[PDB]
Amino acid sequence: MATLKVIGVGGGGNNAVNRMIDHGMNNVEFIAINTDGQALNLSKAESKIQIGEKLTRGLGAGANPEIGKKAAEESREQIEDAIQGADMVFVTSGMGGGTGTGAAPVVAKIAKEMGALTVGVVTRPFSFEGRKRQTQAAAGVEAMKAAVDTLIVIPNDRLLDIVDKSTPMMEAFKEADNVLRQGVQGISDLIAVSGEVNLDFADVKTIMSNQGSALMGIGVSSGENRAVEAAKKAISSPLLETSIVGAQGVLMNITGGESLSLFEAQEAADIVQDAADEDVNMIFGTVINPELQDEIVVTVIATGF
Ligand SMILES: Nc1nc2c(ncn2[C@@H]2O[C@H](COP(=O)(O)OP(=O)(O)O)[C@@H](O)[C@H]2O)c(=O)[nH]1
Ligand code: BEF
Ligand SMILES: [K+]
Ligand SMILES: [Mn+2]
Repeated sequence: MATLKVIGVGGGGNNAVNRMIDHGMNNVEFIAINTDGQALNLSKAESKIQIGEKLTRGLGAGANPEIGKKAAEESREQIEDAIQGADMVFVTSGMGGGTGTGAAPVVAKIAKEMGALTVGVVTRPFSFEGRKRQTQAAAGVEAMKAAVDTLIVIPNDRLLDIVDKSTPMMEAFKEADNVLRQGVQGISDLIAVSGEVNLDFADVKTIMSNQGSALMGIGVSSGENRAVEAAKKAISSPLLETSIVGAQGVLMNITGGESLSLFEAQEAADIVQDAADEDVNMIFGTVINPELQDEIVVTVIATGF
């Protein structure tokens, strides 16, 4: 089977990896990468890589992205060996600081040059962190786009749209982690289960390779109108920079029980074509899971904007 690895780069990246291991997630290998040895010693990841020990002496990059870049380059062979064998690599990082901003594009490039399908999932900083953080982050975002196959960007300011005045900050951060966690889970399930209309990792590659911005979403629903509601959920995250409008390629999977109807499959497909507003390259699949009764799940991967 294809092997999927998730790499957290810098403090936010390593936080996401820890929170996803906590949630449980298997068939996925985790790798934590950082300059900061204090933070890295707390990582729950099976594979830990301290970069730039010489440059930083176990500290972080002190918000200098050039030091994160030089720290990754210096540790290229330890990064290659941790990646080796991966068919797909998800590189997650908070843009704007020193280590994620500088090192995450180098990790991505190493992954892509070793043959993995390479997906970045990165955050931009909150506005309240100031203009410079934001400018450094935008330079990181540009570097990541040049190095990955597909990029998903999560503006942290979007978390302010889904909290109330009391929502704990750690709960907000878990919501942003879901973008990555559901993407990865979605792909993992699409590879593992055999569908009636079967999708596989060759279809993932066709839709995601060398294709810029991406959306990855899962939607689940029941009852009346379940296929439309699940498909609208899959494509409508309030956390994303890139909405599905304009998508040129789509991978879409519908999973349901024995009651799944042809009519409802068509309805869900049309939701995604309409929101696309394009002459799309759609690869459609279907799985019948008899353990499902009233539930239907729609998975969507959209690219090509
Ligand atoms: N959503 C989220 N954003 C984070 C988290 N950790 C840090 N950030 C954000 O990520 C940016 C970089 O901070 P950090 O990863 O700690 O810097 P680094 O260790 O030098 O790479 C910050 O400016 C914050 O916007 C987190 O756990 N979740
Ligand atoms: F904390 Be990051 F390395 F600047
Ligand atoms: K499959
Ligand atoms: Mn740090």
